Amino acid sequence: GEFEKRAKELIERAKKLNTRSARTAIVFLANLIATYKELKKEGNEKELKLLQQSLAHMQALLEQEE
Amino acid sequence: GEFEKRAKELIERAKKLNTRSARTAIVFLANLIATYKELKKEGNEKELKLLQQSLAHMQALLEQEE
Ligand code: NA
Repeated sequence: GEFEKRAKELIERAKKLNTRSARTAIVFLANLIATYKELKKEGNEKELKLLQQSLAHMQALLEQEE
Repeated sequence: GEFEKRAKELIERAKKLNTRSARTAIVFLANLIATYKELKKEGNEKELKLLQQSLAHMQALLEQEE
């Protein structure tokens, strides 16, 4: 999975805070996975990098939270 | 609006990318507005700050694209 696996690890990790904000991050990260799978089929590497960056920003918001 | 108008500023710039990844940022930006308005009515202010931070990461992710 690579991108998906780190996002799902963030989905799990965030799922244990059970708040409103976090249920907004979970929905978003789920959408990043779905968008990532399509952009990989499309071969759009600039946007794949863009989403990888978004994944590393969400990790630094949900690392400080927990 | 404080949070909302800047989120709308990020929505505006994301729409001028006309990319698949930007429609995920816009969708997510609308969800942040709705979630922000919600807990703002509760006075749950620790989470409003967290959403403010997520908006400022979104602001620094969309800045490379243009
Ligand atoms: Na979203």
